[PDB]
Amino acid sequence: ASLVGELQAADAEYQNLANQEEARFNEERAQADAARQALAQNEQVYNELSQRAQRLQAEANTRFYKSQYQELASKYEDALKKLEAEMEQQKAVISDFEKIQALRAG
Repeated sequence: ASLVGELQAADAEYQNLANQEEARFNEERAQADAARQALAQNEQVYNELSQRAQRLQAEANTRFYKSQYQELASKYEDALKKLEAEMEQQKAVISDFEKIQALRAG
């Protein structure tokens, strides 16, 4: 027979939970925005490196240093794959956030 206490307890919790949930949302958004920018950088770098890599592998055959060309071309090919994977994670952080933002509303 102390119903008045339990309610003020539930309110305390409710005030906090509401603040923590909102803080988390903002953090998750902060991260998605960062990813949006980071992705734009990799978007451009991937371009030249991808451009460079096709060039190397194109000249390579008639270069005096064919081997060194084919070797460096291969080194870019691997770095390109690694970057391509990193970009996929970024796109995922962004999208995943948008989906959550979307459904957390309508």
